[PDB]
Amino acid sequence: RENQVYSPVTGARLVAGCICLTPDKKQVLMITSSAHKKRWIVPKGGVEKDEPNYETTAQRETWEEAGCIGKIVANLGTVEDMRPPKDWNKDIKQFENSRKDSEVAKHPPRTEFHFYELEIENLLDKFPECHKRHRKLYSYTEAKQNLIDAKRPELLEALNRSAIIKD
Ligand SMILES: O=C(N[C@@H]1[C@@H](OP(=O)(O)O)[C@H](OP(=O)(O)O)[C@H](OP(=O)(O)O)[C@H](OP(=O)(O)O)[C@H]1OP(=O)(O)O)C(F)(F)P(=O)(O)O
Repeated sequence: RENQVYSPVTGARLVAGCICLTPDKKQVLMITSSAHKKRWIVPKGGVEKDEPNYETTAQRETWEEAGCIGKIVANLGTVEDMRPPKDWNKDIKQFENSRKDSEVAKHPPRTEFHFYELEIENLLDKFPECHKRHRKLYSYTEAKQNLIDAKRPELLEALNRSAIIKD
């Protein structure tokens, strides 16, 4: 349902999510993608027209997707989905090359993400996507591998800005 919010500049879809950390900050909560059952990502979703701030969207999506309750302790700023469009696959032009580097052909981001760090206060056995997804705690190293395996570097950037212990 086209009830979603878009950047008036880049036309990118506005999304908010949470890097949910344990009190000791050794672990982060990850959910499984709905589409790709074996891919581990973090809670996030489209801002809706009613929502007065990114924090609202973020805490709602952390409930709906992960049955997680906690307090936002930090704004992790923005990261972007810079994945090229679908039609890119079989186009005549695909890359733009410099004398000292190579890059993908210029395009607007799919998604603009506003991330917060949440400290987990409770996890509930029942939530709206109870049976549609799985959820579990992971150390930094496992989370990092999960997000590379999911092909979501931008979610790893958001994770890297968090106070999660990397040691
Ligand atoms: O399908 C896409 N993105 C969808 C998200 O998939 P992932 O972010 O997991 O890759 C999905 O997230 P989950 O269902 O796995 O949780 C949810 O994105 P969102 O939760 O960040 O909004 C959904 O949105 P909805 O289906 O509307 O909930 C998004 O696709 P669209 O938002 O429909 O474009 C894509 F970007 F077009 P693609 O390149 O992955 O094909």
